[PDB]
Formats: sequence, C-alpha cells, structure tokens
Amino acid sequence: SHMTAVTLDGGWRVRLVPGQEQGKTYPKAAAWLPAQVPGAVQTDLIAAKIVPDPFYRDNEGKIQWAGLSDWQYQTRFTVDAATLKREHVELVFDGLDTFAEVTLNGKQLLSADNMFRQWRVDAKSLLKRGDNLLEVKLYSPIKKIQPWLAKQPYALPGAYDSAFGDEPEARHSSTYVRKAPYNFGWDWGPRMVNAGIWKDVRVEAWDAVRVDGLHIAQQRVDAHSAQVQAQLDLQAGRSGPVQVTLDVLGPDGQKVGQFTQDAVVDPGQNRVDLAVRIANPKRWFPAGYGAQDRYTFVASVRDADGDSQQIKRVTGLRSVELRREKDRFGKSMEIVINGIPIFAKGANLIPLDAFPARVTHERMRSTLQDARDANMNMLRMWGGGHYQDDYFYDVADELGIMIWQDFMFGGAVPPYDVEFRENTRQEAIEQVKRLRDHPSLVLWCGNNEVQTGWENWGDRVKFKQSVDPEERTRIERGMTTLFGTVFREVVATYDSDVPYWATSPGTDFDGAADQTNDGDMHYWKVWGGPALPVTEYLNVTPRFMSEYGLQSFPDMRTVRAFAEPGDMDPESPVMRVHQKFDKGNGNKRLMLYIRREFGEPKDFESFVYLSQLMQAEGINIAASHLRASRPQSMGSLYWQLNDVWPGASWSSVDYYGRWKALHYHARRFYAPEMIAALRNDKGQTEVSLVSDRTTPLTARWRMRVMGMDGKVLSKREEKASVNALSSQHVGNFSDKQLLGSADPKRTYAVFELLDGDTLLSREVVFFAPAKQLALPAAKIDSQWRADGDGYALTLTSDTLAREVWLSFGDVDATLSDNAFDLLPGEPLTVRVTSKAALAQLQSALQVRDLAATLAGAPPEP
Amino acid sequence: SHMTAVTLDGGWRVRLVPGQEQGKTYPKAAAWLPAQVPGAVQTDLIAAKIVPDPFYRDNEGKIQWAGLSDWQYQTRFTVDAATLKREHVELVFDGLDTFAEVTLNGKQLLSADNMFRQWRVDAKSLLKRGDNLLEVKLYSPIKKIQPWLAKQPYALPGAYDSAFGDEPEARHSSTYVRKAPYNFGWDWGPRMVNAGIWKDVRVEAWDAVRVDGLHIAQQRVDAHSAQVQAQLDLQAGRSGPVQVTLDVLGPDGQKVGQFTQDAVVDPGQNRVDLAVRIANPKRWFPAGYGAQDRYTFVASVRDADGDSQQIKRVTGLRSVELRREKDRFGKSMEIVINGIPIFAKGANLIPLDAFPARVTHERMRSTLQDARDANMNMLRMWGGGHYQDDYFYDVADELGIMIWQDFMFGGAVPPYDVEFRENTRQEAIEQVKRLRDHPSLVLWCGNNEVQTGWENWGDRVKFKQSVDPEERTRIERGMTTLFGTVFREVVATYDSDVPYWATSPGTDFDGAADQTNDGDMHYWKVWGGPALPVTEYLNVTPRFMSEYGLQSFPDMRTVRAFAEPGDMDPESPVMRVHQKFDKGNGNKRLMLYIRREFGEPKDFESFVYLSQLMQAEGINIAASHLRASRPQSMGSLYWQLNDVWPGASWSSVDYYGRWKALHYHARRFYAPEMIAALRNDKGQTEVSLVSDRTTPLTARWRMRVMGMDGKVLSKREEKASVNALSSQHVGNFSDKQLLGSADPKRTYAVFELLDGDTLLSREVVFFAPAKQLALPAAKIDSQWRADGDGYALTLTSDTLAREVWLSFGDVDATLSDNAFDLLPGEPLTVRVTSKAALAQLQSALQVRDLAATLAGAPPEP
Ligand SMILES: OC[C@H]1O[C@@H](O)[C@@H](O)[C@@H](O)[C@@H]1O
Ligand SMILES: OC[C@H]1O[C@@H](O)[C@@H](O)[C@@H](O)[C@@H]1O
Ligand SMILES: OC[C@H]1O[C@@H](O)[C@@H](O)[C@@H](O)[C@@H]1O
Repeated sequence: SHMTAVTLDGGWRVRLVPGQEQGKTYPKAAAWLPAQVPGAVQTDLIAAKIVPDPFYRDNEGKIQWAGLSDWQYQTRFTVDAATLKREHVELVFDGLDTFAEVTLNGKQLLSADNMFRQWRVDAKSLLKRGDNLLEVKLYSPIKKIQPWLAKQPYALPGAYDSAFGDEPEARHSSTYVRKAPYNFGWDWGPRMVNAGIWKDVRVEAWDAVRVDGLHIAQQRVDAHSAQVQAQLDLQAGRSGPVQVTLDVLGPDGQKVGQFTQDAVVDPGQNRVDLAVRIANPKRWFPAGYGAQDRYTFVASVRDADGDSQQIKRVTGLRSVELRREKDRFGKSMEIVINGIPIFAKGANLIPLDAFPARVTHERMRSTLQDARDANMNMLRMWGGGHYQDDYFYDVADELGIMIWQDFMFGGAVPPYDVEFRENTRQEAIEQVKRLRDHPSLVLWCGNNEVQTGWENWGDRVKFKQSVDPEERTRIERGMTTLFGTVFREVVATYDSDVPYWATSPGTDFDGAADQTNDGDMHYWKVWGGPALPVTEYLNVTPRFMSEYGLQSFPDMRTVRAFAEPGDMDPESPVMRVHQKFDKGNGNKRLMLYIRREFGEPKDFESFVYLSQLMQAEGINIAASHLRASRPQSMGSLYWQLNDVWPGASWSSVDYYGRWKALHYHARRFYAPEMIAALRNDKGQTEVSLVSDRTTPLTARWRMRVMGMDGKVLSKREEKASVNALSSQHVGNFSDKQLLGSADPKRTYAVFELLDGDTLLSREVVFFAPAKQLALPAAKIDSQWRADGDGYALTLTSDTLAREVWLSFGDVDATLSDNAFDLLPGEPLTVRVTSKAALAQLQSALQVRDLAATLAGAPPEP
Repeated sequence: SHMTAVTLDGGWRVRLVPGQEQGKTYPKAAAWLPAQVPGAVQTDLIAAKIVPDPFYRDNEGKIQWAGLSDWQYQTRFTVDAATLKREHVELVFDGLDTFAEVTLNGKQLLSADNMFRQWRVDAKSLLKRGDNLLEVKLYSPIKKIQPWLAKQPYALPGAYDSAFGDEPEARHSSTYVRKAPYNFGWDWGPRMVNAGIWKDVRVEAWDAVRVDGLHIAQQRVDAHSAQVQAQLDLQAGRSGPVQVTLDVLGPDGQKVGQFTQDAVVDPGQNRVDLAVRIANPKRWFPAGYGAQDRYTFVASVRDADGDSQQIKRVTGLRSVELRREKDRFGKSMEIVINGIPIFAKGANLIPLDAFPARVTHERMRSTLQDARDANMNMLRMWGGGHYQDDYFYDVADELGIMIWQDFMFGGAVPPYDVEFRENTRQEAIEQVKRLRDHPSLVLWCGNNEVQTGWENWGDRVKFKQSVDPEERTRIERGMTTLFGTVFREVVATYDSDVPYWATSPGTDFDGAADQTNDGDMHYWKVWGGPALPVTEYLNVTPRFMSEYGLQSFPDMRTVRAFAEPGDMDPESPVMRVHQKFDKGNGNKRLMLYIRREFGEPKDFESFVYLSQLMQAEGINIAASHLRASRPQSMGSLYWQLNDVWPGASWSSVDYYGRWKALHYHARRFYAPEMIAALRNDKGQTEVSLVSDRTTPLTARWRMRVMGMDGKVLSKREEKASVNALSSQHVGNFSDKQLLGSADPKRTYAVFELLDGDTLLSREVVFFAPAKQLALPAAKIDSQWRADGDGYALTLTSDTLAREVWLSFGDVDATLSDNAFDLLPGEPLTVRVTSKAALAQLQSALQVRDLAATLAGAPPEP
C-alpha cells in the first residue's frame, strides 16, 4: 500500500525534568506547559510568559537558566489499524537539539546526540493500537559535558566565554557537542543555548519499497550537452520487481523526454540509475550572468504490489570549477560557473534568528532578495550557524545566489576521538544528501577559521605549544582527518561535481592559512587586532577575500524596538548588552572608527547614522579595491549580511530586514559596471573601470574637481574600451595633480562612468577626513508624485549633499536608494514603497545629510 | 576505421648521453648498443658484455655507474599514409623509469617523472610518412636530485645508505622521486638504480571513439544476488551515436544474460553504464574457502562511423569487509570475504627480480603457486617494490590468493609539496583503475611503515624534533593528506567496494601505529632490535600480524649459482656482499640465532642447513601461536615470501624458485586443520586445535611422550569437537606433567590431530635447545619406486631423525615434502619429480638430519 507519513505536531507539552533546582526557582516551568514542534523550550517559556523577551533591553540574562536545565517533552498520538498492519512503521526525527533520550510507551526508543542529524527508528514493535505516549528528554549540553570536561588534562580552545559565568573561562562545552556554535553566544548575538524538538517528527509506514532519495548526478555540462544520471535510492523489505518511469520537464514546463528502467530490488538498499542526455541545455547561471533556468525531474516507481510512488527534484544544469592556477600573483582562486570566471560578489550569511525554528519563509526569502537587490551573486553560509531550511536553498536556486556552504564548525578545535568523527561524518552525509541537488550550492567548506586560528590566534598558539608534541600531533591529525578527509570524501562521494575547501580561510591544507598569494583570506586587521585605518584596505589584496568588515548600529526603528527613550546612549547598560564585541565593551572600538572620520557625534541619532556611514564608506573602499584588482583578487564576501538579533553588528541588513547605509552602498560597489576612485594613504587616487559584462564595454568616464563653494576647478572626459570580465586602470593621480594649490579641506572630486549618455556608476572622492571638511549647508528640495504602486520622491540639492539619509520615523517604508550623494542642481528620484498614504509620508519625511549632522558637533573627549 | 595499435618493441638502441665523464670511462657504452624494450639499460649492458652479471659473486659494484648516468634511447618506426589520415594518433608509454625526456623527429613530445604512470601524448602533428625517429633520454635520479638536495636545510628521513658512497649518509634522493624504492638497495637486495623503458610503448590511432576502460562495479554481493554495473568509459573526438552490447558468461562459459545500451557521446570523456543483476551468484572465494568462480563480461562498442571495438573483463563476485569491532582484546582487524571471517595466512611479496622487466610469466605463476601450495590465502604486495604485471593478478584471481595491495611507498618520509602529491595522485588513479577488477585485490594500503617509523624509529624521532615545530606540522600534514586523504579518495572513487588502510602497520590514522589491541603490527623485536629469543613470539599477540621474520641462506644450488668453492664461508668477501642486513655485519645477527639453538656449524653446508632450520622452527612458533590465539589475532603474514636475487634473506622461496625448509614448514603450520603444541620459556606447553573449516570438526587428538631411546613413557588420546572457524585450547602441560622424572635432554613429545582414521596434523616438541640434546645417531633407509612421471621415495629411520633434508647435488628435482621429522620405524613417502633417471637420483641423493649435523661441531667463539 501507499507509503504514508503523518506529522506529529499536535498535543506537545513540556516541563522541567523533576528534581532540579530550577524547578523550585521557576515552579511554572515545573508544571506542564504548551510546547511548539518545531520549536525550542526557550520560546515555549516566552509564550507561556514564564520569562520575558530576551531580545528586549537587558532581558537576555533572565532566560539563561533554560540552557542549563533538563527538559521533558510529551505528546500522545493515535495510530490506525491500516498503519499498524504495514510491514514497516517508523518514527522519524528530523531535528533533536541536542542530547536526547526518547521513550515510547515507557520503554527506550532512541538516543540522539547531534542537532544536525535525522533519526529514523523502527517503532512498530513498541506501538500499540489506539493511544501512544511519546516522550523526549533533552539534556543541557553545558550541564552534561562540564562535569566530564573539568576532569580533562586540558579543554580544547573553543569559542566564546559565558558572559554569565556559568562555564569556566576557556573551558567551553560547545566544542565537544554537535550543536550550532552560535547558540553559545557570539560577538554579534545573544547566548541562547536552545533545547528543543526543532524540526518535524513523523510516523512513516510502508510495505514493499521505501523511496529514500532521488539525486540528479551531473556528469558533464556544457553548451552542447548535459549528461546526467538520475539516481534512485530504494529501500526494500523483500525481493521483487520494480519499474521506474522518469519524466523530464524543461524551464517552461514542456516534456523534455521520458525514460524507463525495469529492475529487481533485493532486501536492503538498491540503486536504480537512469542516464539522461539533454541537447543544448538551458543552463543555470548565477545572478547577473544569465537566467536561473531549472529542469524538473519526476520519478515514478511502481513496486512488486502494483503500487506507484513519486519523487521530484528541481535541479539546475551547471558546471562548477574551483580554478587554482599559477600566475603573476601566485596561485589563483576562482569560482568558474559554466566556463565563466565569476568574481564572487556578496557577504557572509549567519542564522536569521537566535531561535531558528520560528524563522518564517517570508524572512528566508527577503534575506536572499536583499542580496539579489544589492547585486550580489554569492552568500557564504558561515560555519558557526546551522544548515538552512530546504526552502532557503529553493529561493537561492531561483534568485541565482550561489551558496558557499560551510559545514557547521565555527572555529573551535575539534576532539580527535573516533566517536565524534563518525558522529560528524553521518551529519555530513545527511546534509550533503539533502542539499546536493540545489544548483545554487556550488562549494562545500569544512569549517570557519579553525586552521588560521590554530596558526595565528594567541590562545591556540600557546595551547599547542604547551602540550607534549605527541599530543599536539594527535590533535592536528584529528583536524586534518575530519576537515581534510572525512568531509572531502562525503562531498566526493555524494556531490561529486562541486569542489571542496578544507577550511576558510586557507589553501585547502596545501600550506598555511590566510595567505595573500594562494587561497582565500579573512582580513581583520581593520576593525580587529591593531584596528588600522580603513585606508589600509587598499594595501591588502588576497586572491579571494572571504571575510572582512566594520560594525554599525541597526536602523533607528530597530533600536527603538529593543530600547526605551532613557536608553538612548551607546554607553547605557541596554546598549552595552546589545553590543557583543570585546566582552560588551565594543563601543570603544566602534567609537575609535567613528571619531577618526566624523569626530564626536552630536546626539544618539547622529551616532547611529555616523556609525552606518563609517561602515558603509569603509567597506565601499575595500570591495571596490578588490574588484578593481582583478584578476589578482576574484572574491569579495564582507562580514556580515544579516542579524540574528536586534543589536550592533557588522551586518548591512538588521534583524527586522531593514537596510543599513552599507547595503545601499553595496548595490553600487557591487554593480555590474562600476567606477572605482580610491585615494590611498599616500595621497594617490587610482581610478579603475570595472565591468562584469561578458561583452566589451565601450565606455566614457568623466572627472570633475569641485570647490565646495560650487566652483569647478577642472573638467575631464576620456574614452575607454573595457574588456569583458575585467578591470582597467584609467588613471593614477597625486593630490597635486588634482587640487594643485587648492585646499584639500575645501575641494572634492566627482568620477563618472557612462555608456552612451547613460550614467552607469559614480564616486565622490574627498581629500581629508570628513570632520575637517568645509562641507556646504545644503538646501534640499523634495517633490512627490504617485508612481504605480508607491511614490516617486525627487530630491534636488542646491549644493553638494553628502550621504543623504531618508527616513520616516516609525512609519514603515522601503526605498530604491538611500545614503546617496546629491550633486549641485542634479535631481535624483527614488522610489518610496509604503503602506502609508502620501500625506503621512510627507509629514513624516526626514532628510539628513553629512554637513548638517557634523554641524554643531562637540569636540572629541 | 577500426582503432589500430602498433607496439614499438623492435629496433631500439641505447648509449650514454654524450658529454658525460662516463663516456670517456666506459667507451663501449658511449657507442650505440642494442636495447630491449621492455627492459633496463643495466640488462642491456649485461647482454652486451659491457659489465658482468652483478648477481654473480661480488660483481654488484661494477654496474653502479649505470645508475649515475644519463641514457639515450632510440628507435625507428614506420607510419603509413593510412595512419596519418586518422583523426587521432597518439604515443602511449606504459612505463618510463624514470626521469624521461621524449622527442619525436627531433621535436619535443613528452616529459615524464613517474615510474608507475602511463603517458599518452598527441603525436599526429609531429609524425611524417615513412621513417620516424623516437628518442627517449633518461636521467639518473641520483645525479639529477642530489645537487638540489645538497642545498636543502634538511634531507627527509629516507631508506638505505649507498654502500658505494655515491650519495651522502642520511641524504637519499630516492624519497623525492616516484620510483620503486628497492631499486636503491635494501637489506635483502642489490643496489640497482635502474634506468629504462621498462614497459611497452605503443602508437595508437583512432577516429570517432576510443574505449579507455571497462569496470564491473560491484554494488552489493551476497548468496541471494549480485548487483553490478558495467561501466564503459569512452573518449570521443566528436559528438555522435554509439551502440553498446554486453555479454555476460558464467564460470564454465554459460550465457547468463545479454545487455544493450545506446547513447550519444560528446567530445571528451563519456560514461555508459549497464546494470546487471545475477541471481544466486557463483561467488569468488579465497583459497580453502570454496571455488574461485569467475564471470566474464564482454563489452562491444560500435561508433558513428561503423567502427566496432571489443573489451573483456574477467572478474569474481565477492563482498569484502574490513571488520573492526570492539572486544576483550581491543578492536578487531579481520578480512571478511562473502561474510566469512578469514584468518589471513600468508607472507609479504616483494619484486621477483632486481630487474623487474625481465620477469617471466612462468616465474610470476610459480611464485603464486608456491603460496597456494603452502596453504596460504593472502600475499601483501609490500610498498617498497612495484605494482605487479597484469598477468600476476590474473593468476592470483585464478588461484584464490588474496592481495593486500600497498601503494608503492616503502617507509621514507615523503615531501609535502603539491607537485609531488598530484604526481602521486595520478599514479594512484591509474594503478587502481588498472587493478580494481581483480577479485583477488581485497585491500589497498597507503604505505609500508611510514607512520610507525615516524613514531618509533630513532632517526625519525630525532629528525622531527630537530626542525622547528611549524616545519614538523607541515611534514606531518603532507603525510596525513597523502596517505589519509589522497589514496583513500582514489580508492573510494574508483574501487568503492574494497577497504582502504592508511599505513601498515597502523590504526588507519585513528591513533598510533603498531598497537597490540588495534590494527595490524610489524613485530621485529625478534631478529631486529634487541634480537630477543624466538620463544618471545609467544608473548606478542596483535589483532593482525602483517610482518615478522627470520633470515636464512638460500638453497645450496642457489649458493653455488653465485659463488665459487673458494667463496664458501659466511665471512668470505662474496658471502658478505650477498648478506645485506645491517650494512655489512648481518652475519653476526644470523650467527647469533643459529648459535642459540644449534651451536657452531661444522661447515658451510651445515651452516646453510642450520640457518634454514633456525628460520623454519622460529616462524613455526609465531605462526602457530597467532592461529591458535584466534580470535585475538586474525592474521599472519611473515616476512618474506620471495627473493629478488640470489642471496641471504627472510624468504621461504629463493630466487630460483627453490623451497627453503621454512616453506615446507609453512604448508604445515598454515594447514586448514592444525595442532599447535607450543612450549614457552616457563616450561609450559599449550596445546591447541585449529580449524579453518566452515563446518564442525569431529576430531580425536593424541599425545605421546617418548624417550630418545625409543621407549614410550606415556600415551594419551582424547575426543574433540572443534567449532567452525576457530581455535580450541585442549591442554596446558608443565614440563613435569609430560616428563616427570625423565631427562629433558633425552626425551621428546609427539602431538597429533586426527579426523577419523586420517592424520591431519602433527607437532614434535622438545624441552631443551637442540645443541644440548642427546639425539640418537639415525640410520635412515631409503627405497625408490617408479610411479608415472617421477618416483616414490620412502624414508624409514630406525630412530628419531629431526628435520631430514633431502637433496640431489646439482641434479634438479622437486619434492612433495622435505625438512620433516622421522619417527622410529614409521615410513614416510615423498614424491620425487625430476627429468633425471632413477639410478642417477639414487647416486645423487643426499640425506641430511639434525643429529648427524650437530655431531662433530666445533665450540662457539
Ligand atoms: O574572528 C573575528 C571574526 O571572525 C568571523 O568568523 C566571525 O566569528 C565574526 O563574528 C568575528 O568578528
Ligand atoms: O620537483 C620539485 C623540486 O624538488 C626535486 O624534485 C628536485 O629535482 C628539483 O629539481 C625540483 O624542482
Ligand atoms: O625494517 C625491518 C624490516 O622492515 C620491513 O618492512 C622490510 O623492509 C624488511 O626488509 C626489514 O627487514
């Protein structure tokens, strides 16, 4: 009979395992309370109003006890006679976080110890007709591991200390458990050591054959043909004939062809492979390089009892090559898609929430749409988080956002015992199997920063030199095996047509990590470490930059969402709670960078804005430099894209999906055709024309040197033929070739790139820190007009207006552009999209600019 | 038209590359001399009488200059107009040893740097009609590498020093080149740093499609069914239709089924898979566990231009599992074939000649037949040699000799550069692809002794502690990547159904190497190191013993083959050359073990015989112990099986295929049903019954304690039901439960295992070293009788006669048994096979026994 699958998302309740100190302290949690599946006991507590929202003000501490406690889930469910007559009946847990003991009708069913693994167990023996009682006990990873850890000769160098002191310093349990690293707190997120059934639970029943998977293995793909192999993986309880039918539909939906294969399956696993050749394929390309065409593979399996079953895969035909060849700059690192070398433009992706089980499809999609809108073509799913929901990868496929997929290791030195290795191997197999058919997934990576940490971080270096050399060898061997062998083999076996990368940053264990002439780099000498000036970005040029960034505050709307009017000061206890860099004392670093460029902010609202400008302009410099240095560099992924929480971070989009100034800048410096004018610390401005086109660009570029009084000092226009997929230097100007005798504090330069009379890109360059400039007081005129859905807002400034920031108080609105420069007498129109009426928008409109913000600023302390 | 292939095995000639010092010194080599291909310039020189046979007496040194020289090969070959019309014309080199520069008609063709790789190159442009000149220059690996090595901060720990001083001590070039390690000399072989085109060269021409391989991929195999996939690999120059037919024949030649697959191929590589399911397969079993049944898969390809091509594979269906499970003794290591745990019985296989290109098919077959006849089921092809000829593996398949296949790394610490790694990777891919379809190949192993050397050998320990810790990490990472990742992936990708083993001995990088409770072991505390007594074998019991051994001299006939009557003294200049252990003082180690048991040999012939008895009895102890210890141990592979040259070694069969006493003993202690009676150094004799049967054994076993005067002291017989695949201890007897009051120097014990009225196995036990025994003067009678081809020779001794050795001077004859014990009045018949006449065999017959040999012995020094 038809394979049946019933989800158990009803009647769940949860309570503290009896006998714990937390039970006495929180008696409401000692009693049964409603529970959501999927969910977390933390959010169950919040929903039952037992604890306040941990995101709000300084409530974070008030929920910490939950992650130190043991929890007991319970649900009852009924199984009908047809289901119990079936030859196979199983319970499936897609996600247990993390140390779980499951009982069914009072006897043992399952032991689970990996947040990222699927657990299938034969339940038929233990099930009864009518009412069944399913219980799931979850144990605090901290409470379970710490007693063991305290007796060990050493604790492995881990991640972050507990700000609440419930784990010893430098003795982190997080290292020893397969659980999302960021749960234990990070320098942009709260400590939420979640416990929960955080994925679906199912009762599944089948008779002759269970279809366990379909994988469209791409053997070779080019313009002329695609040769693939549909691989059906079939679990059979008894030997017998099956017949497989395969329909292939193209991007439009028409049948591409039909294929059939008879086979005899035997008890256990069986693979039935069907070869498919697609002439002149409509291939899948990343964003900006074509369409995101996808084919649909539909397999039908009829078993020995005449029962038919369907399984579908929506996949994209594409070749992927990680090209590493020797050249002038050492050894390249290029993502090549369909024979096209793609300069990776994007950012690092972290979880969308501190509580991942409640993340909506809406937010998953808008996060990717954000990336697409800022002209990105790649996101790196950073290894300190969790593997995303299926739907996330679906939208990624659809939008053409390539995914650099870390396995979920975030920097901690892993233990080298076999059991941890084999536990992790099975995790890798299941995730690779689940995600491999997504065309957007173009690279697997073993971890984030483990090697570079081992080699470059003070604590790692001291540790590895403190232990006996033979113990050091055991530890290093464990890492090399896990990240060099185990993960590589899983990918080579199950997702063979995409490359693997031992560690980010690194050279795939060829040599040392974080090199400038081989592999990728995480550059944090700006912001972190010595905290060098942002112009130092111009002196660093790796073959691929996979991390770098600057911090900023979220939107004013987001600030008011977690803070009250009395809290509006970066040094307030509430703002410090929401600043997680450098043990809560992050503002000092943030203020270092703000003051450098803009001096001392007049008020809290100016502080937030200036913090965002600091971040935006700093990253603008680096990204433009990287792109302009092609083919020396071939990748820019800034830290970070998104937030898990309302608070200060390196994101360009905050927790509520609100664009910072950086994200608006990102669209520009990631634009397919871009002009880069970068003035370094020697007073030299290098101008480059960047084109990601696969065709030549017949361009013109202008250069105008302006007094801040409106007078033009010089005007220049030149022709340029930019090659496809390239960067061309068109000029290099000293300060004195530009200003001559003119005062650098009172002069600026405008750079424009054109195609015919269409302005493709523009950059405004200054010759002194903004705080020293004599910026003009701008009179900005604004006109409104309905335009389709929302409104067209036209801004016109009489003078130069730097970094114009539009906002509307608590009236929600999106803009097609923001944080832009207005040039004298040149009107700019931006699309306002809002549920609000025009009159409301007009009344609520606020127009901020750099000159007005700096005006009246107090001195630096 | 049909693919054509012309082998270039004719007109080859070779000479010193002009401009070398050797050209002046060896002018005969400066001028052209005939060259055989395949071959080596060394054997070319010998054939041209430029140097004498290096195997004979002490001539080894006279050919050393060849390995320090550069050589120029040349051959002419004709190409007709028809071959030049072809769409593709390529030259293929199956074996270049090693650093090769190839030119064709004076133009650059190929650079090669790996003895074990196949080189295919597009030659069509460079060819002309009529005579073509192919030139191959080969460069001495020593001459090429040493100048570079001399400038490096360190030399990697390698292999053996040069006895001729043409490489600095502990600075070996051999580590840095992919070349058979034993070529550079070993402790059982001469230094023959061969240069040569040592495998075939072909000109191949084809049009539409070239068949590049056929692989019968075994997906799952059991009693009920075998599911396989014939994988046809096709290189195409242009897109077009192909047609594939597959015929499958069962073990006698029956049609089991026929299959077809049409496809369109595209430029480059193409995969055509045909699924095949064989109901109730006749599976391949190793020797002693069933038949060696094989199926023949015959594939035919017809392309788009009407060209038909055929490829055949002879393969055996078998499941293979390396089972490692936790038990009382740690973690097991057992080879499981078709669900049957096989106790591995065998030895380590090394190259069959110092010049591998001249090895005959006959010698390949007799070596494996040697193994089969001595009741072995596995040979380990040791990593210091070379991957064998195809024919060797065919015979292995046929005879049921499992092959433990080392990759050809012999112990040296490899360099960690990418270039060496990728060169080695392609080597691994080609060798695995070449050998994977042989059912006898049941395990791949990364190397011999690299890890255990690094951890336990004094020089390695000092070296690794001598470099900066970061440099140590680089070297270790290179090893772990090469042996843990690269080889593993190659095996997992191309030969998925057989296990991989990082290093021998080791725990597959799970932990340290050479453990007693995990993985396999090379035990050399006996013979090597402290040179402990052979009874220490009874105190060492690893989960798998993959190396152990004792040295001995070859047959007297073989000795006379390399030495003259004046050379017959272990300390003579010739015999020292032929002793390669411990540089020049190997004789001291050998005499230590001989003197321990037998005192001082009276003459050279007694020395050879006693050296062989020492070896045979010593290995008997260990091998019997290991088998009797099941399931603690599950493997016995003694070092070594064979020789590369006439001389002293740890072999049981010498260079001319002549059995030592050890091989005759091997047949007995590897027998499927065996009785082990082992007396330890504490005066305790443990008796065990060993059965490799897959069915119960209803046995009786006897024990008799005898005076050397012939009187019986006691007689005992017991019933026993021995379980399948097991060992059963049936007794443990003190010296005093056996002898009571009797003098241990004048009494012995006989242990026998019977099934019904058939004697399966016997062991004779003594209670004191042989030199201290009062063995009786044996009068041994001999009777001859014709039977078909050879003769039946019946031996009858009036008293106990120990270790009787039959020989016939220089008259060649083989024996069905030798080196046996004769019991008083009990006749033994051995079959003599010889071309000789009866009268001459009778005249030439020499019969030696232990007592007569010890009689007249001089005192020890
Ligand atoms: O190592 C410093 C940076 O490294 C990244 O991988 C992230 O962990 C960031 O949150 C962090 O600021
Ligand atoms: O090949 C890598 C390098 O190391 C050794 O092999 C030497 O032969 C060098 O000539 C070579 O350049
Ligand atoms: O190292 C001692 C032994 O190790 C083995 O691997 C072989 O190389 C033997 O020739 C040698 O006697």
